Amino acid sequence: RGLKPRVLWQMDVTHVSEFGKLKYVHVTVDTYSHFTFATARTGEATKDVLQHLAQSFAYMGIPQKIKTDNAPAYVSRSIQEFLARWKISHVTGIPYNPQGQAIVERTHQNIKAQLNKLQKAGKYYTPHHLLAHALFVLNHVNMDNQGHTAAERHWGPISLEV
Repeated sequence: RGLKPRVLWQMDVTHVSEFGKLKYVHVTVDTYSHFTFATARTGEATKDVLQHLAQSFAYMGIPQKIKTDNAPAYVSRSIQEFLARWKISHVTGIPYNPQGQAIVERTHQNIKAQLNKLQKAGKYYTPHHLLAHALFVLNHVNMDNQGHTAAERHWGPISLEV
């Protein structure tokens, strides 16, 4: 499935207070597969967002469209120039539009629910390891009513992660 462009992604930053200086959890979710890539970062400025976006492409493929909030980090010249490199349409979308971010919002909640189980583990591991564990459960262990994981829905037989 990774041999074709993806359609729409939502991306947003949520805060995980328990991660301290790494509280800025950037989240990318594919709205078809619900496959999710998240990173714990030291900020949520344009530079941090672009790093996360680049890593998202490596991990998940390339969308035709990405929807974000219209915070300054997302509407900078740097952002527009960046997405154009992959010919990605940026939709900051419209206010009063919960359905333009509902999936990424549920995804934040799902991630935080997994992270809540890992507070004991947080004594011995960094946020990067905890987040990775949480994502592995969400992407590769949880199954939908048809018995498929988000990774199966996203990749089929073969992952093309770079």
